Amino acid sequence: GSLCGRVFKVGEPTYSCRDCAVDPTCVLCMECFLGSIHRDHRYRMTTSGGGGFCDCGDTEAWKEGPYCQKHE
Ligand SMILES: [Zn+2]
Ligand SMILES: [Zn+2]
Ligand SMILES: [Zn+2]
Repeated sequence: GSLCGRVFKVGEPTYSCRDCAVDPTCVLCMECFLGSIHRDHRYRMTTSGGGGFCDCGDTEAWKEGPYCQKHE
């Protein structure tokens, strides 16, 4: 219920839950991933080359658990 929305900087890890992502571009930042249900799911970590943004709290990006503990 609050906004992460943050942009990724070069080198930062991004996390896409394989079980819950609507498509492979759906990603959580490290803080949101580790505070979400998806930390216990199958996931893809991809290092950012810069750009994009965290999808925490976008119900269109996730089949379940769209919000991490901080942003719910
Ligand atoms: Zn985030
Ligand atoms: Zn979050
Ligand atoms: Zn998941």
